[PDB]
Amino acid sequence: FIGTASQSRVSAAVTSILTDGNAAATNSFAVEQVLPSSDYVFSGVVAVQVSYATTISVGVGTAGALTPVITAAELTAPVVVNAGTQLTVERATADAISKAATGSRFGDVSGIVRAWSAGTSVLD
Amino acid sequence: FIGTASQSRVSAAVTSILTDGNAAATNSFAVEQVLPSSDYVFSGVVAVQVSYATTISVGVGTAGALTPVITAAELTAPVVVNAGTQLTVERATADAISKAATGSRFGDVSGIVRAWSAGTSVLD
Repeated sequence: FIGTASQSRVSAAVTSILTDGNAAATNSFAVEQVLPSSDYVFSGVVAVQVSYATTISVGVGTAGALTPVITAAELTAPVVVNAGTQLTVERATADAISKAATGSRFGDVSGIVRAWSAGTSVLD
Repeated sequence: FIGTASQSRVSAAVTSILTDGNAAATNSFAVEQVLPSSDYVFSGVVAVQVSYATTISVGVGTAGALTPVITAAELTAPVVVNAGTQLTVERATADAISKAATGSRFGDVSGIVRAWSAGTSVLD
C-alpha cells in the first residue's frame, strides 16, 4: 500500500484473530495492483478468497494445539480498455497528427511536431 | 479436646471413682486423634483399654491403703484412604489437568492453570 498518487488501483486486506482461550492465531493478507491509467481501468467485480489449513500445530508433535494459517490467497481485478472521451490537448494534437498522416501530408505532421516540441514554425 | 472444626477425628474418655469408705481413687484418661480429612478417614472399630496397678499405696509404707491408678492406656483408631466420589470444582479441575498432562498437552495445562490462578487467557 504505497501508491498514493496512482489513478487506477485496487487495494484489499483480510484480517482475523481466532482464539479458544488456550490457543490463538492471527492471520492477514494484503494485496495491491496498479495499471497505466491512460490505457486500462478496473471495472467489474473485485473478489478475494483465502485458504486456511488445519494441518499445522504448535506444541508437542501431533499432540500440539491446532492453529489455522493462510496458505493460499487470490484476487480478481477485472481489467478493461480505457474508453473515455473527455478532451485533452495532447489527445487532440495526436489525433490531428494521425489525420495528417493518413493523407500522406507529412509536412503538416512535421509542422505540428515542430510547434509541439519547441514552439517554432517553418520560417522561424 | 480442642478441635471443633476438624472433619476426621476420634475422641474418647474413661473415668472412674472407686471408694470403700476409708480410701478413694479417681482416675481419668482422655485422648484425641486427627487426620487430614481429604486424604484419610476413620472406619472400623474404635477401642480403648486401660491398665490399673495394685502396687501403689498412700499412708505408712507397705501398711498404707491400696489406691489403684492407671499406668498404661491405649487406643485403636483405624485409618483408611478416602474414596468418596462426590464432585468438587477443585477435584474436577485437577483431573482435567492430569488428563491434559497425560497426553503431553502442556499448553492446555498452562491454560487451565492460568484460568485458575488469575482468571486470564492466552490473548489477555
